[PDB]
Amino acid sequence: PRETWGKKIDFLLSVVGFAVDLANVWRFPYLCYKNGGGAFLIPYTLFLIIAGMPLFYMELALGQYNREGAATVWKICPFFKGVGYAVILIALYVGFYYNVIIAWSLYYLFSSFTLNLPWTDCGHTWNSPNCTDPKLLNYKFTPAAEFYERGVLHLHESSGIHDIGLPQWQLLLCLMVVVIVLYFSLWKGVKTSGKVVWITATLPYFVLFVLLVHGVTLPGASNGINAYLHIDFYRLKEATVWIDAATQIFFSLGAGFGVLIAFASYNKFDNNCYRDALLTSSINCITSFVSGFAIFSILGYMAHEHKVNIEDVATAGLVFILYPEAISTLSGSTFWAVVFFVMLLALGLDSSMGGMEAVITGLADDFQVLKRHRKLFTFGVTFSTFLLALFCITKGGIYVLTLLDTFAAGTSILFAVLMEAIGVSWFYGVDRFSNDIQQMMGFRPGLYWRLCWKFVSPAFLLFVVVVSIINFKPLTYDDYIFPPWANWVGWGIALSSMVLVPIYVIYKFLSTQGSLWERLAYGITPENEHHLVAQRDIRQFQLQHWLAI
Ligand SMILES: CNCC[C@@H](Oc1ccccc1C)c1ccccc1
Ligand SMILES: [Cl-]
Repeated sequence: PRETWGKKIDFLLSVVGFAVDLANVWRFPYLCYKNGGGAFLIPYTLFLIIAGMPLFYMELALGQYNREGAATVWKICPFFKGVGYAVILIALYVGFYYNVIIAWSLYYLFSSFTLNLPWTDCGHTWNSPNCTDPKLLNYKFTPAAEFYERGVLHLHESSGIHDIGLPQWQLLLCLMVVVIVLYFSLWKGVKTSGKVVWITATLPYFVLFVLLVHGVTLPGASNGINAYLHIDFYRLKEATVWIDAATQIFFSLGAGFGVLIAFASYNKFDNNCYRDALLTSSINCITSFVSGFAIFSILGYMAHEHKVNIEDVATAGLVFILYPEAISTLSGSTFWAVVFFVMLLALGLDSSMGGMEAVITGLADDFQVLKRHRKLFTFGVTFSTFLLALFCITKGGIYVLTLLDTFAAGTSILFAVLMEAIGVSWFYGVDRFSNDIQQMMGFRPGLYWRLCWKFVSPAFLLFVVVVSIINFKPLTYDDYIFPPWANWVGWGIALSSMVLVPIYVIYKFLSTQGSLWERLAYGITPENEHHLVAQRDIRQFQLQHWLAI
């Protein structure tokens, strides 16, 4: 039997916590400003209701209806079972560096427990004479940038991706602690991992409100707020704004990676999935908008304090460089540093728990031995993640982290989600999915949702896929250029998950017995309906099914 959530509130908190993560607080705030201002909101909202909510709701419906993980849920059409393996591997890839992004915040929180913060000004061992303090004197030479790039990452010792050095004894301890906490928050199941979400998905909102209350009443935050909401429709007539909105919507709503299906597998049949999807999606967008409102309030204050136009202060390490230098100037710097970094720790842990849960359930459902000895399989997966993340904490840790960030979660998963949409709308049948959703609650999906899932979501996602490959810029870090074998390895990593779909397609084709027609029918019909193959009642071969909306 499935563990099953103990409360709809716990399930909603888990899903909303997985949705809102560091991206929602670090990307959208300045993505709304990279454009002309305001012209990004319209595409953001439009793409939300057109593809981000429909695809999110479709993913949630599959898990609840079929009660399976990320790979086993493709029993409805085994040809695409490779999609589950691809998404599982991509989740395992992303975790490697997401844990390090959490470890940095842990280190910052530990370093924040002093009356005098270590990033106030120069004079420490890790600060070069070339430093320049704005208060001590009338652009990586600022005290905060120097702290981040020498006292945390120790980049000065590194020289490139080919020269990574050895792991740092401090980040080693930090990553060990965070990984141990993650393992102890998942070693039992949803009975335990659902309890810790009550705090990890609620602390960020309390911290955000506390920070907004102060930020609104600041000497120069009004300028930042008006700049954040500067209405301007001239930029809407471009293509970069639409591409940015599409990619941001896809990569926050969370649809795909294989964590929404995992969570929805633990729900009951009489749960209102159509309402839960709308709740989660609306909360995500509202949190992003308020997060931008809060984020630019402090950038405006810093701009006013420095007496420089906001374009100058406008800017992975943005939250590790901008704010640490901003909080120091405020009253109660020690009071606010701890809170701000605890918020980042909550965001990161809350996302990582969901990712690891998705991988764990996806593999356990496939393998009953692991489903039984989960207490050992979780340790195995966590230790593999720790060993592979050991590389992303060396002296040149940021280089490898950037490579993984731009190659793992990219076209590799963008194609997987397109495969899931295709295999759900065309092969399985949008009418069949609507019938299943009706069997779940009682009211069929609206014609608008039906028209979305079949034509709009696949076209949208294919558009993003084709855009994110032709416009692939060469891999660079600020000013350092990567060697050719670095890009070769990045492409290999990205393609390792892409190749998993066709390889399994051919594997199933060869394994299945019979003639070509029999093999094709068996590979598309669900296991329970396989008996119809002998009777020759395959709906995929009828034009009516293909032309059914
Ligand atoms: C909600 N934002 C997405 C969360 C997060 O999902 C994770 C994180 C770690 C391991 C596994 C997964 C699926 C993610 C982060 C950055 C790029 C893509 C996904
Ligand atoms: Cl977003």
